Amino acid sequence: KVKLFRASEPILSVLMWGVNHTINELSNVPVPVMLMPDDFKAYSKIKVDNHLFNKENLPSRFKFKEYCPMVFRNLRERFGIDDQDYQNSVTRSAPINRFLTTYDRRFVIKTVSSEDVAEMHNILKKYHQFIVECHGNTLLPQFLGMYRLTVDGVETYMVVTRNVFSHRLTVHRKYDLKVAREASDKEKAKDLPTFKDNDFLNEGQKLHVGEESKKNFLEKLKRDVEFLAQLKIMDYSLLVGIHDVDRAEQEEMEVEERGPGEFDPSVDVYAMKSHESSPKKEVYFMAIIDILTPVNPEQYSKRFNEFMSNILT
Amino acid sequence: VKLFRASEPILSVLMWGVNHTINELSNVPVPVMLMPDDFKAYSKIKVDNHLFNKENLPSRFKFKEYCPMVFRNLRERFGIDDQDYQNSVTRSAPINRFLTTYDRRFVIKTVSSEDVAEMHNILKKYHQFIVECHGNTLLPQFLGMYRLTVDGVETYMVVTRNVFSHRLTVHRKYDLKVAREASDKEKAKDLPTFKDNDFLNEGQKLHVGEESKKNFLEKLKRDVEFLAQLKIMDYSLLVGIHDVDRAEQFGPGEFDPSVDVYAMKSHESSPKKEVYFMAIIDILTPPEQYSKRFNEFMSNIL
Ligand SMILES: O=c1[nH]c(=O)c2ncn([C@@H]3O[C@H](COP(=O)(O)OP(=O)(O)OP(=O)(O)O)[C@@H](O)[C@H]3O)c2[nH]1
Ligand SMILES: O=c1[nH]c(=O)c2ncn([C@@H]3O[C@H](COP(=O)(O)OP(=O)(O)O)[C@@H](O)[C@H]3O)c2[nH]1
Ligand SMILES: O=c1[nH]c(=O)c2ncn([C@@H]3O[C@H](COP(=O)(O)OP(=O)(O)O)[C@@H](O)[C@H]3O)c2[nH]1
Repeated sequence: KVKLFRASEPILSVLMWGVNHTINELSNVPVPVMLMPDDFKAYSKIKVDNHLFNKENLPSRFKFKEYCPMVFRNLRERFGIDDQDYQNSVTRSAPINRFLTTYDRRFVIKTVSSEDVAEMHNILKKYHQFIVECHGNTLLPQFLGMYRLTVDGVETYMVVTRNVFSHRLTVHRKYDLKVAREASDKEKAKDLPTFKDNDFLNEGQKLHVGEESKKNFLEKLKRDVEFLAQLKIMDYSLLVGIHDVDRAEQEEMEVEERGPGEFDPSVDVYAMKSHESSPKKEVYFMAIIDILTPVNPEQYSKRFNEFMSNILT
Repeated sequence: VKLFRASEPILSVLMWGVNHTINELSNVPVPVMLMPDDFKAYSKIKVDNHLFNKENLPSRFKFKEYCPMVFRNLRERFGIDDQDYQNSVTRSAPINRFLTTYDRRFVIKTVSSEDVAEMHNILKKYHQFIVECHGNTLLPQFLGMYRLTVDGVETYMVVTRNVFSHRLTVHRKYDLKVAREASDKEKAKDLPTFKDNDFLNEGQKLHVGEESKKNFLEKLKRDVEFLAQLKIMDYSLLVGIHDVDRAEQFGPGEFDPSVDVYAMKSHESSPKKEVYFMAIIDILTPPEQYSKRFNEFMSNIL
C-alpha cells in the first residue's frame, strides 16, 4: 500500500505527493449541493519543511498549491472520473513523457504560464457551466486539476486534462490543425511528428466516420467554438490522432513472437470508429486543445469550424 | 469523512495533524533500525487555505512532529497500532490543558519549550531503555510529541498512554512523591489528587499479594534507577483505586490487561474488591538520592 513517490525528477515526486495529499484531504470534505462563488476564488496551499526525515524521494522543502479544488472535483465528477482513480493514476507510478502523461496514459499534465492560470480563473465559471449544460459532451479540453508546485524556490504551474488519445490504442499519425502552417524538417524527422494543417492537405488525408458520427461531431464542434468565441479565446487547435487497426494487429503479433480496434467511449471520449465501408479500418481521436491563450476570435471560430468541417466525410 | 470538529480550533488542528502525520508515515518504510538522525529529525507542514475547508479547521496553521520515526517505533514497542492511535485522536475530539482522546486511551498534555528540550535530551537513552525492558515499564509511555501553531502562538504537546483505565472509573486518586498534602481547595474537587501525606493519614493500602508485589517493586527499582542514572527528579507515582461495588451502584471489575497496562487486581485477602492503576509520571523536568527515597516510600504499600 506504500507510496514512495519515486520519480526521475523531484518535481514529479512533488506532483505525485501533492495530488495524493489534496485528493486525500478532499475525501474528508463533504460534496456540496452546489458550487458557490468562493469556490471559484479559493485555493489550498501547503508548505513542507522536513528535517532529516523522509528524504529518500521527496525533497525536504517544497510547496503545493491547488486552485479551486471544489470546482475541479466537481469537474472530475461531471466527466465521470472517480477521485480514487485520478489519484491512483498519478501516484502509483511516476508520470512520463514540459508535457507528461500518467503512467497508465489516462491523463495529460502540461506545465503552463502564470498567464494561463490567470486565464483559467477568468473563464472557469462560464466553463464549468458550459460543461454542465452539455453534460460533459464536448470536444474542448476536460480540465481535472490545476496546481502550482514550488521546488528549489521555483514555481511551476501544471494543468491536468483527460488525454485526447486513447489510453490503450496506439496513435500512428497525429495532426494539430488550426495563414499557413507546416511541420519542420526537424519535426517531420522524428518518431511521431505533429503534422500541421498543410501537411494534412498535401497528404490528401480524409477521415471517414459516416453520417451519424460526422453529425454529432459537427454539432458539438459548433457549440464548442461558439463558446470559445463568446469568451474571446484564440490560437486553439484541433488535435487529431489516427489509429490504424491493422497495423496494431501486426505490431502486437510482432511482439508476441519474441477486442481489436474496439474502445470504451466512457474512457476514450474523443474516439470514433471508421465507417463500415472505408478503405482501412481506423480509429480517430479528435479534440479541441490549447484553449488558454489570451486576428479576431469570431473570425477564428468561423475559419476553424470550416476547416474541421472539411476534414470529415 | 473526518470533519475534525472540535470544541476549540487547537483541538481541530491536533486531530488534523495526527491524521496527516500518521498517513504520511504509512508511506515511509519501517527501517531495520533507528539511526542517530531520527533522534534529531522533525516533520513540519504549514497550511494556508483560502475560502476552502474552513468549516472546522482554521484556514492557516502549522503542525510539527518531533522525531516521527522514533515515536512510531515507540508506538510499536508499546503494542499500539498506528491506525488505532490515529482513530483515537481523530474519530472524535479530545475531552477534559490536559486532555484524553474520546475513548480515554491516550493522554495529551500541553508542555513547556523546556520539556520538549528535555525530551530530546533523554530520547535516545529512553528508547534504549524501552528496548531493553521490552516495553515492560512503569515510566510514561510516550507515543508522540508535537508543536502546533494557531493564531501565531505555539503550543507543544506530548501524548502518553493513560495511566488509568479507559473504561473503569477511578474512585480515588493519589500522587505519591519534606511533606506534601492536598489543599482544602483540591480536597473539595470531585476527585482530589491526594498527595503523599494524605495517603499516609488515610492509612490506605493496596493488597496485591506476594506474587504481584515482587516484580512491581522490581520494575519500579529498574525504572527509577534509570531515571537517577539520567539525573531526573521531581517525578511522582500516580495511583488510582477502582472499587467494583460502587460501580455496581457487560461486567464489573473486568478489564483487558493488554489495553489497561497499569492495572492490577486486588488480592483475595483484601477487604474490598478493587482494581489499582499505578505508574510514574512527570519525568521531564531536570538526584540519585531521590531514587532511593521514592523507591522506599512506594516500597511499603502491599
Ligand atoms: O483572476 C484570477 N482570479 C483568481 O482567483 C486567481 N487566483 C490565482 N490567480 C492567478 O495566480 C497567478 C499566479 O500565481 P499565484 O498568484 O497563485 O501565487 P501567490 O499570489 O499565492 O504567491 P507568490 O507568487 O507571491 O509566492 C496570478 O497571476 C493570477 O493569475 C487568479 N486570477
Ligand atoms: O491530450 C493530449 N494528448 C497528447 O498525447 C498530446 N500530444 C500532444 N498534445 C498537445 O499538442 C501540442 C504539443 O505538440 P508537439 O509538437 O509534440 O510539442 P510542442 O508543440 O510544444 O513543440 C500541445 O498542445 C500538447 O499539449 C497532446 N494532448
Ligand atoms: O496518564 C495520566 N492519566 C490521568 O488521568 C492523569 N490525571 C492526572 N495526571 C497527571 O497528574 C498531574 C495532574 O494532577 P492534578 O492535581 O489533577 O492537576 P495539576 O497538578 O496540574 O493541578 C499531572 O502529571 C497530570 O498529567 C494523569 N496522567
